[PDB]
Amino acid sequence: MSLRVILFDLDGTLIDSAKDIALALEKTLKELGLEEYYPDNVTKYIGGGVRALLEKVLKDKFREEYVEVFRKHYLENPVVYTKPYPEIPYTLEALKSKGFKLAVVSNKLEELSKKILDILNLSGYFDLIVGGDTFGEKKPSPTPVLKTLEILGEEPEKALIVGDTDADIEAGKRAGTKTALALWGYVKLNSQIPDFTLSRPSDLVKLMDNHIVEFEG
Repeated sequence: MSLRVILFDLDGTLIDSAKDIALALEKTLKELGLEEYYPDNVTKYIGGGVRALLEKVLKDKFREEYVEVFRKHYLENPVVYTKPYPEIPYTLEALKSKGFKLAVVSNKLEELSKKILDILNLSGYFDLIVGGDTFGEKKPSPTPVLKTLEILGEEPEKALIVGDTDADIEAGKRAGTKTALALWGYVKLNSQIPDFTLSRPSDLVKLMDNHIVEFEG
């Protein structure tokens, strides 16, 4: 299978950010006096963006302006506990040296995505970092995948989308790309069937070693 470009979700795929999301949520509920809403398992709410997170956490108490509040607090501490998943740096290095173009596409705010990857020193691996706002937060799926690919000059059929959520896989399928599930992330059950299922990041590199995936000059 011949490919040229690999696009990664961020939270729960490249980075283990749940503790820093929890820290921002905490500061958010304190600001807003909504402490009793802090949930028992925050990682259950990670994946769909800050908006989806606050909507499931606050239910009837949700207000659109709270998104800005959360983001403000997350920006005051983008990296405290957050780290790349084990084998992430290794895996990016391997892919890039085989010649793949790499990009990040996620729901996280672009500014925050770039700040986090700078602090973790991963920015270098990526040809393009794309966040929920980059092409407009209101755009329907899979526009961000498509537009990222158009920027990179590459076709969908030559791209692989890696993410831990069924929504990542579903966007790959709408765009007509190949898809891979990242099982090391936050999602405990999945109903999408991707081309590939990865239990650890270095598994990407094994598929390359077996010529199961090859880089297309």
